[PDB]
Amino acid sequence: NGPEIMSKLAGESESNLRKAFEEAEKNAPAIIFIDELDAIAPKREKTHGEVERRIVSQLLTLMDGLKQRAHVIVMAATNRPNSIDPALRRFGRFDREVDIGIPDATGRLEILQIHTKNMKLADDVDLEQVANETHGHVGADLAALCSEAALQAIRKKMDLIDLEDETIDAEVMNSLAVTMDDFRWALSQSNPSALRETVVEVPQVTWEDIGGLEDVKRELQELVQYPVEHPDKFLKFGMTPSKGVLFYGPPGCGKTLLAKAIANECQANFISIKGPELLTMWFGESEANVREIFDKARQAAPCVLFFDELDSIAKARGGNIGDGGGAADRVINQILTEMDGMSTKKNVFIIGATNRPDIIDPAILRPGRLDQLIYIPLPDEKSRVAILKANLRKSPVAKDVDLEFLAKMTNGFSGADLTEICQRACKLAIRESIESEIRRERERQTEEDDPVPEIRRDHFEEAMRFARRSVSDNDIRKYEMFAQTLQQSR
Amino acid sequence: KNRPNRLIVDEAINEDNSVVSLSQPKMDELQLFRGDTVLLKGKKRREAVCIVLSDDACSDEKIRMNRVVRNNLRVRLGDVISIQPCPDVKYGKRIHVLPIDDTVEGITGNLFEVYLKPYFLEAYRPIRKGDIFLVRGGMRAVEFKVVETDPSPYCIVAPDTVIHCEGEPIKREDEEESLNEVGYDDIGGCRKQLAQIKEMVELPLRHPALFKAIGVKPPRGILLYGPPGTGKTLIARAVANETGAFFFLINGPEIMSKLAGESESNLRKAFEEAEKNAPAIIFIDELDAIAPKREKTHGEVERRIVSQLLTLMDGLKQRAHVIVMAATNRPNSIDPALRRFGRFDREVDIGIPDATGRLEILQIHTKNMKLADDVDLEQVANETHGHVGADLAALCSEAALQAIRKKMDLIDLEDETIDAEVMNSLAVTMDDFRWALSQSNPSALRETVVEVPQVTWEDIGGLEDVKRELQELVQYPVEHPDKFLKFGMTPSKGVLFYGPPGCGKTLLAKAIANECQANFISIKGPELLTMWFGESEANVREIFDKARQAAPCVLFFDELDSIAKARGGNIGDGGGAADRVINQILTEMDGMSTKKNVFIIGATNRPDIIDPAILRPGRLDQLIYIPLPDEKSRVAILKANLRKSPVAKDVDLEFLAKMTNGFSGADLTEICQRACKLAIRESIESEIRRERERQTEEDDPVPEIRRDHFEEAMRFARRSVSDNDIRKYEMFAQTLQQSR
Ligand SMILES: Nc1ncnc2c1ncn2[C@@H]1O[C@H](COP(=O)(O)OP(=O)(O)O)[C@@H](O)[C@H]1O
Ligand SMILES: Nc1ncnc2c1ncn2[C@@H]1O[C@H](COP(=O)(O)OP(=O)(O)O)[C@@H](O)[C@H]1O
Ligand SMILES: Nc1ncnc2c1ncn2[C@@H]1O[C@H](COP(=O)(O)OP(=O)(O)O)[C@@H](O)[C@H]1O
Repeated sequence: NGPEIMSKLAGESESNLRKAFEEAEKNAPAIIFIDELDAIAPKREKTHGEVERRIVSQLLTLMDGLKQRAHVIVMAATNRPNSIDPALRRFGRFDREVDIGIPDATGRLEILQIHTKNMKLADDVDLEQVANETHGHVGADLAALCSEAALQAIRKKMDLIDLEDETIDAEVMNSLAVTMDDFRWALSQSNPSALRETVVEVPQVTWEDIGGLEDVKRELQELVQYPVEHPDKFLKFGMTPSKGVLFYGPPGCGKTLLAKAIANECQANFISIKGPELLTMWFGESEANVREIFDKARQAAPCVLFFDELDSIAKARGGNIGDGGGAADRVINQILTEMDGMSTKKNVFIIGATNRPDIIDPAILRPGRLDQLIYIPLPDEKSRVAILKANLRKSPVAKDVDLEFLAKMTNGFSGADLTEICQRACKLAIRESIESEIRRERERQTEEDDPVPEIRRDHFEEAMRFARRSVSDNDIRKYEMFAQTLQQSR
Repeated sequence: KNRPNRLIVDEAINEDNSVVSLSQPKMDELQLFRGDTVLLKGKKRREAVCIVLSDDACSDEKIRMNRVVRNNLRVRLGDVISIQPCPDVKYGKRIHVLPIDDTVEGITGNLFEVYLKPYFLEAYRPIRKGDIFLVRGGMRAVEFKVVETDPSPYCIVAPDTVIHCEGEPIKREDEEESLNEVGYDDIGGCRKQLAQIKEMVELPLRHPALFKAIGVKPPRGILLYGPPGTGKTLIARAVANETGAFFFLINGPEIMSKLAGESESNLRKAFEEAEKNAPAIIFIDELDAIAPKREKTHGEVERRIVSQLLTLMDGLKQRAHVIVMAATNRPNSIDPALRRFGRFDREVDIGIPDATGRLEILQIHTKNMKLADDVDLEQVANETHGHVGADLAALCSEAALQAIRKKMDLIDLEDETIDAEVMNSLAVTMDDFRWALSQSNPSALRETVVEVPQVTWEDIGGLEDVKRELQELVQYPVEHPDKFLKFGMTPSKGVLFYGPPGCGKTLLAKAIANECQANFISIKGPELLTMWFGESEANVREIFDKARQAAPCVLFFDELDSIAKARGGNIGDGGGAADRVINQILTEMDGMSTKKNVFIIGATNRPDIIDPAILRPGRLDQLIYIPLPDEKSRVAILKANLRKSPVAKDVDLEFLAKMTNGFSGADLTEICQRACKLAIRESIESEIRRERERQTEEDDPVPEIRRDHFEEAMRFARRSVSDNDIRKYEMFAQTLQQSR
């Protein structure tokens, strides 16, 4: 381990580093595990002392004295790959790199089952709730969560009931169940999640959730799945695959939803890069770390990179006019340079998105880059009904709700606004239920409990008064004006 | 004989060293009345005699007793005792008490007539042989042990029984501790922080054997941080003394002042010594001096010291009987290799006390000062905004030293040195505190304040629909989230108050933070402009981190459009939407824990120039328009602002409301304050006239603001808001669901 080597004197740290390798080579086959590698061998300029460089060189020459032996394997642990001396990450020394990374809902459920394996939980505790409510926790936090939950479940009772008794009884200790509220307490407070990192996983929205756009389904399925399934046809006909799409359209019609769905069906990871992230990299003026993202993509292949709000840099730089009025910027140039010079077949599929398709610089849709432009249209009646029922599919709804009349009534509304209508109708329903809870709580003396958990037509027909058209007519018109600049009428 | 006589000790609210407080169900169950002498048997065949009184905030197994009787019974807080009622003697014969040599040093004169004389007057208190009690006075606390009790073993106060006690200081027995040490009672403020530390170290330190019968890892790294001078070492000493664990103290400079090998040896010796005497606490204070940031280690020996501390902290996962607490100043000032799981995983923020906490600290330090009656500690506690515990300690010491330097030293002319009874006859004045608090005490605070505010719903005038909307948006979810789960709706975690300047946005947010009984972190407009101008927008994340260290909170990002309004407003710097700090606010808001009860509230005076990416769903999006107040609300505004000032009957608030229209509440408060200014000026003219009497009881300066002041200062009323302001506000309203 790193600190233990750096806590000794110079010659003695050299001797321990030598002794470890020779001892482990004596007892072949062996594994040597050096953890906290970035403490023992940091970056070159970060070695302010002299003894540090001698320790790094000693580790280097021992690692190069191991090409003779085939019975020793050396595994090391770091925090990020660009945090150690680049002389170590070369062929013959440290050539395989494995990224452990963050678990997901299934993985978090796995870890919680590991740590509560002998805890004697009650029946009401639902680990799925916890696993869905621990977004941003890694294994050590879940271990701390389980230990803290047990300690809460031993501090509030059955210690201050041990009054007649002096110490813990075995059978008493076994009779310790935990509640869902105990987990709600431990998970609510005192556990700061240790994650501000980008998440890479298989998403959970599927094709049944997006409403409509079935031609776009049979196009995305083609563009993503057709090549990677069976590339023999592409070889017989000699066509390179397209490694990009550019969704352009009005704001809030399901671009993110569509990309997450096509990442779901393909059963590949999904690295999302928001708009604020691009603005952060432009404002701090450190556009270098963009390459890191792509590197991360190649460490988690296959992926669907989703460069959402790709025009945000342009729209923040005066939009049409401002700063001379050129085309390219820092981060978009770096995206071009990283996209062009990447491995032509890894199943890494870059997907853009934009709300203003004209202000994006024309050098991005030249062939060999993301070029297969797809216009996401404003949803219509047969798709509006699907949108509405898919969003209501998680909420109770009665029979008198006329989704046909709802569709016919609302036109030129984006799906985001319809979801706003649904959620605000549910908000009014929630408010009505809390008024019913206060009335039936304020009983005459203070089993007719049912708060009517069914959202009646009144809520929808009242919250429909708060429906607002987020999209004008000239929006659709300039979108058609961009459409005619494509193969439709030109 | 087990059931009625077992309860657990806890903290006290009363200050008398003889009263024990029990809840009402137990005292009617136990068949006990007020005043009854009762007896407590504890550990190690020890006894305690006590008068009992009634209290409210307890359960049916909790007993509240002060530290003196708690140490008299040889038990500690959180343990169990046995409680039996006895019959009363209702007299005494000849008691005898002795002083302790450890407490009495440099006391001249006799201790009897000055201390024991006023103590047993009209307060019937029972005592037992062999106890230890404490008396406060003359800026000291003196211990007294009862040696001989003539009529019974336990005898109540009885003024016929004089005290014959003229003896030498008796040697304090070496197994028992003094009561001038530190305990939970000797820490003012920090109720929540003591709650967290007391629940964190109850089981490993009180019940060590329990953690040999289960595989469960208790937390072993605790990191205390807060401003310097907030008494962090004091908390550790307290917790050590109250759990009875061994306390070792390492400090930063002392380790860095030795040679290399010897600093390594002391750091090793401390851990092995404290591990020998389990259960123990190791307290390393000034952690940021012994283990700073990586790039800030210019030497080589520093890195060896940090690595030695690291490998000792990782050699402690085997042992469960050692806890390591450290103290720093801010969490991002130490090596990030320490703030990881297994080494320093729990972090506690002490922080600044508030008015109640400052009152607590001032009561702690003036506990034996013999103040006069006119001094009002509430005035001081309201007038010490920006002081932490060390400054209040310096304030009390400086006030006492002022109250001993201007008189009764230069009256000691015939006398040579200080007399005991003379020293006891030292009262302090409110003016003395005004002097000490006015000058020579630079407050050591430029930090953001986090606390529960003090304005309430009765102060804002009008806007009752906005009350029943904010109550919904803030309180509805956190009260009972079951309904939201049945209907599957995510809570809204934001509001955006938009409206004219000075109609009570800050007041409204502070009120909704008050009723919810949550902290309130305010982020002004100048702060955003500072972070944009210095171009260090990174530390915005720190603010949010602070929010999650003080949860629940109400972040109030006041003047959210100030960055835009300083960047040319409508036109300037190309003319985009987003800026640095607002982007950083989006990135920190989106990627935060979706349920912590951290509620972000914006505010703005120009709702159109704010960039449209902030009110997209999943962020602050529930826009609320704060309207210009009307008649029924103007009267409420006016009476609420006048509610702290004397006002007569002839003031026509109805005519005042009808007369002033299109005026924002800020301007009406300006009218009120300027009317009071004219009233003050008139009163000073009356004071000069009646001071310039004919020879130089008709004193009354007429402390009643007549109608003349209001009707004259009403000539200086100015409309801060035009008509086109209200019109473009309605133009923003029609861009919402009203008419679109
Ligand atoms: N076809 C659709 N099916 C289901 N939900 C949709 C659909 N279109 C939009 N939504 C709603 O819109 C939101 C996604 O908006 P999105 O398209 O990501 O915005 P943007 O275009 O700014 O990226 C989701 O909350 C979702 O509820
Ligand atoms: N909450 C508090 N209650 C009582 N005293 C306090 C409190 N906060 C600070 N003080 C006082 O301020 C001082 C804090 O300084 P510090 O350096 O922590 O003390 P120490 O001398 O123990 O290292 C102590 O003298 C303590 O009496
Ligand atoms: N409804 C109200 N009730 C009581 N006081 C108010 C009210 N509205 C405004 N005030 C006065 O206005 C001031 C607060 O102004 P504020 O709304 O914070 O300004 P801004 O809108 O620039 O943030 C306070 O001094 C308060 O006296």
